[PDB]
Order: sequence, then C-alpha cells, then structure tokens
Amino acid sequence: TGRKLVAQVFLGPTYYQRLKHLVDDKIHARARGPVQILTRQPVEGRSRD
DNA sequence: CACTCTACCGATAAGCAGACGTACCTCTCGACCCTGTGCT
Repeated sequence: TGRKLVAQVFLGPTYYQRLKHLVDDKIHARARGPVQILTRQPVEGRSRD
C-alpha cells in the first residue's frame, strides 16, 4: 500500500550463511518400489527409493 | 529322668555371576590367510 508502517523496523546488514541442508536434498516420496530380499519390506533410504 | 554332644532339616544371608539401555532421518567410507603342490 505504500503506507508508512506504524512500527519502526530494525534494519541493517547481517552476515548470513547458506547451510548444506537444502530441501531438494531431502524431499522424498514412496508409493511402491524395492523391498528387502529377506523381509520383503520397503528398503531403507531416500537414495534407494 | 536331669542333663549336655552331636544329628538334622531348616531357615539365614553371603557372593556370585548374568541381564537391561530415546525416536526418526541424511550422507560417506572400508572390507582373510597360509601353505601344499603341480607347472615349466
């Protein structure tokens, strides 16, 4: 709205860090796929479905 | 028929050992030996 905020903001430069935790590295979904040979249950791990 | 010395099955603890330990998730990195015996 271009309107002047009622509160005054604490604004300034701050040193931030990008961390090795990226959402796309973590997002995982399984419907069906590989199973363990012995127990025949879904295998472990995002990387292996 | 008053005694006190050993037999008992009891209980006592005793030291023993053996037995247990949040959840779910991501990734990387490394994985026998020793000696008989035929080959050439």
